[PDB]
Amino acid sequence: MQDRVKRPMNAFIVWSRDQRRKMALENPRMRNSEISKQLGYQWKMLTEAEKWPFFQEAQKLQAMHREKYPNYKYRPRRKAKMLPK
DNA sequence: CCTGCACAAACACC
DNA sequence: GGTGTTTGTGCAGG
Repeated sequence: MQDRVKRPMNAFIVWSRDQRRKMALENPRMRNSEISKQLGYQWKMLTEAEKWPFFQEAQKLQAMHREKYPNYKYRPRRKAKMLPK
């Protein structure tokens, strides 16, 4: 059995993990589909200085993630797509 | 050099 | 389980 390595969480995913739970406790009956929309609206209102602390952490998680798997490569699966010429 | 696709995590609903 | 939603990252094509 092989365990697959998941991609490092980006500043928004890390910031949503803790913010998403905050909104769920205050809005435990709101569906993630709507919360995901308000978080994106609120996330776009944060300043770069306020977002910086979350970007640096994602950057640290990415470097630390790279230390665990220094040979890891992002290899997305392509779907059957052929554009006309 | 520029543009677009595929994929990361968490949760209510059917 | 799959559905339905956010933002940000890295690779491939022309």
